[PDB]
Amino acid sequence: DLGTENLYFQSMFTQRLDAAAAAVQAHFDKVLAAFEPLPIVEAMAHATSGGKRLRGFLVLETARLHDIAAGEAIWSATAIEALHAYSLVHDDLPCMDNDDMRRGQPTVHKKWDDATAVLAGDALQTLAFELVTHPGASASAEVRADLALSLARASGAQGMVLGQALDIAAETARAPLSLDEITRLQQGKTGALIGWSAQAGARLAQADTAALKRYAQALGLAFQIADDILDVTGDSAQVGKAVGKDASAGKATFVSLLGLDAARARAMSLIDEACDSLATYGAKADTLRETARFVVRRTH
Amino acid sequence: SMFTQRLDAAAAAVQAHFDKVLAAFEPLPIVEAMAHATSGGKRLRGFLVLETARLHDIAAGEAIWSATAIEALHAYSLVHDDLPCMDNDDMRRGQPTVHKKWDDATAVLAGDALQTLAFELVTHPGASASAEVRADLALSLARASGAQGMVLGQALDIAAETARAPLSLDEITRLQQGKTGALIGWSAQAGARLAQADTAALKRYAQALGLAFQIADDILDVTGDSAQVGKAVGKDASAGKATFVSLLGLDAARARAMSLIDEACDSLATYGAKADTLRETARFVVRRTH
Ligand SMILES: CC(C)=CCC/C(C)=C/CSP(=O)(O)OP(=O)(O)O
Ligand SMILES: CC(C)=CCC/C(C)=C/CSP(=O)(O)OP(=O)(O)O
Ligand SMILES: C=C(C)CCOP(=O)(O)OP(=O)(O)O
Ligand SMILES: C=C(C)CCOP(=O)(O)OP(=O)(O)O
Ligand SMILES: [Ca+2]
Ligand SMILES: [Ca+2]
Ligand SMILES: [Ca+2]
Ligand SMILES: [Ca+2]
Ligand SMILES: [Ca+2]
Ligand SMILES: [Ca+2]
Repeated sequence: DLGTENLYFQSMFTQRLDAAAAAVQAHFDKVLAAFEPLPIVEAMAHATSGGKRLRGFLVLETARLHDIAAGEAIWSATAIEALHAYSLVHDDLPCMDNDDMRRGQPTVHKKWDDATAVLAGDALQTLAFELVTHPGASASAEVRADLALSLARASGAQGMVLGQALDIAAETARAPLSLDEITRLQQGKTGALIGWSAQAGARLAQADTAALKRYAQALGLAFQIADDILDVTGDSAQVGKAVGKDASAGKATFVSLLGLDAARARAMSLIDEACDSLATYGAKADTLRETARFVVRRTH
Repeated sequence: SMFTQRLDAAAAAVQAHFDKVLAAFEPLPIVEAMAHATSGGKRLRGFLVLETARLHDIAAGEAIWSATAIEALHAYSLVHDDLPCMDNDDMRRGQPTVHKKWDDATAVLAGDALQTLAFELVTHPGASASAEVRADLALSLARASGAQGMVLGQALDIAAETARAPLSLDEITRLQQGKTGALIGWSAQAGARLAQADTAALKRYAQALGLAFQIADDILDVTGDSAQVGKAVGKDASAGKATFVSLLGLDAARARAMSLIDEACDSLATYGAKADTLRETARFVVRRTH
């Protein structure tokens, strides 16, 4: 029981999030069906099953906002979910965060072994780029090439991998970071893929990305604050991964620096910032407004 | 002489391109590890890109993006292959491996970011004025590199290590096709793809070249000198691997590699003498000491 009903999320948001999760899973199923039945591929399927699909949902809903067909947008939605999944397979490794459970199930290296986890994460990164450049993703090659270039910049040693590297350099020193420092780290480690996801609908429509980029800056920070709160107050049965971890690793997080009350308040302010950033879209962006409430109020 | 000069110049060009691109990233250990992992090498795959581009009258200043891309992808694959959980190698290209010099996390992440960089490099607008070309280069790269291509090969290779019986010739050949054939095939087809030209002849060339290359790599593991090859030798027997030498013997493996030179060369007939550097590359892949 995730306690979702108790939160009274808007009907359209709930229906659309449920449909997006089923659509992403169906697309992974179809794409992976073409691959050989070997442990690495089974591990790819394991690692991509489940999840909230926030990032894939952002792609689908920003595409909807820009009148892009769902049948095209699914490619980019699945792509970002593949990229995200790869990052978690590697993060969970013994040499990194060393976690035994993810999404309520054993992690890849636990169910198989470390080599299988390394390779499944490697192939999932590759699959993200296959999915965004597949001709089904857009009738425009310029759009596909730009989606892939942007994804590489979000994902690599200026984006997500940079954030990871900085995080590890902190874990190892058990170092005390300022609020600015953990914010710069967050921007790479988690902000970059959420930014790519929210900008995707505009990129697919060859439209201005500025409003969705601003939206995503707020949303991503709210999301990370919420994640840091769940580590402190959350229930491992609901969250599907171990909690209480950050303290033991000597991690400065938004909660360790600000305290819970002020972290919650900051996340609440960021809902407003995120919603304000959508003003130019008017009512058509209402699902994306409710997404900002979800990212803070979710139990998992 | 002209072949050797072209190869030397290509190696310098690829190193210069890595030096430019990587200097734009922050000066952190992960980026230092990316530079470490991409330095050196024969640059066979990059050279294939540059020379098949030349063949198809593509500008060298465009082709360098794809040449550096395939070298980044290849470099990533070696950083992960060398890991303790994989082949557990302490030396590569005469230098410590990334996990030895740094640590396993840094190796995992550097390899990750090098894969990502490969896709950044092919999709950068410099790679081609045609977005159709860039999207095609990226899509084909992903299909060559992932779990239908290079990673498939790696998965098959690891499964072989605890197979009940040694692999047959057909089985190690299918393994080779994924593990080393795929990236070599991408590299050779790159010039045709850059020109939106027919890839069939270069795909055939590369099927032969890649198999000859692996047979040669298997021969070097058996007869080669670690000081010359830059990595440990005798590894295959230690792991109990079926290889082309274990299945054929050295004499017959050498003769097969020579037969595949002829096949590679015949594949280029439609190009005439404009393809001579590619013919010399096939002879190189079998002659080479490292
Ligand atoms: C493996 C690479 C390059 C980057 C990892 C990016 C990433 C999303 C890290 C996880 S943030 P973290 O707070 O550690 O996430 P949970 O395990 O708590 O779900
Ligand atoms: C890490 C992944 C997915 C693939 C590795 C692909 C690759 C080129 C492996 C090396 S084949 P191998 O004969 O083992 O190469 P050497 O170490 O002998 O140079
Ligand atoms: C970036 C972070 C904090 C990793 C977990 O992300 P999610 O909380 O979105 O995980 P899933 O829904 O994909 O399981
Ligand atoms: C695919 C294999 C057999 C890995 C080594 O390839 P190379 O022998 O081309 O290595 P470098 O020149 O890049 O060092
Ligand atoms: Ca973690
Ligand atoms: Ca961590
Ligand atoms: Ca966390
Ligand atoms: Ca090896
Ligand atoms: Ca091996
Ligand atoms: Ca070898």
